[PDB]
Amino acid sequence: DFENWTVVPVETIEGINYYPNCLPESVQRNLINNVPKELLSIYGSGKQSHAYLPFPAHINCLNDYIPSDFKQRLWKGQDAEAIIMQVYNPGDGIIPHKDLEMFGDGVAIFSFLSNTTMIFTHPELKLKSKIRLEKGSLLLMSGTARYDWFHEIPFRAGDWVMNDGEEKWVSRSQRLSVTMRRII
Ligand SMILES: O=C(O)CCC(=O)C(=O)O
Ligand SMILES: [Fe+3]
Repeated sequence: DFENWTVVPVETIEGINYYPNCLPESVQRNLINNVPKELLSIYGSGKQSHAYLPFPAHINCLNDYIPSDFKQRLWKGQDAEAIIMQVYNPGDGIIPHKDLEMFGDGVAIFSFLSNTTMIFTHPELKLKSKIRLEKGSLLLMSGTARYDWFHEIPFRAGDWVMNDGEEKWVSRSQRLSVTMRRII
């Protein structure tokens, strides 16, 4: 598949900003301790959970780790209004998509528990790009990244990851994302 396509660096995609080790461990633990225990079930397919403001502190504090320059530029200096928490047990993913127009520009994703791989697709350009979303990271998607490209998480139970010159198949563990957006 995709023999007509090129894989380019994620840096070539305007409006993708990635911040490894954005959340202190203390913040990650406080959030995870405070999610309903049913949400983190290891069995079958990961569950999801919509939350609407006012958010409790263990969520709401995530607003503080979204860079101010992003919120000013796109969110009117304000904080997130809609939040979705999604669990991914090994083998879970999401098909390529662009986020719904009801949200307008600037999407923040916080990652918890374990690492995964997200793939960006531009069918008109015939390009792919990939980013490793690590535990504790923040991904901001806006502009070209958010309107021009699709994103997905492949449905599989590991990812090939290149590190220190070697490539290994890193098994997936349970992963939780928190996606923070505004309604336009
Ligand atoms: O959970 C993720 O990392 C991606 C979620 C997503 O793409 C979405 O909420 O539209
Ligand atoms: Fe999305």
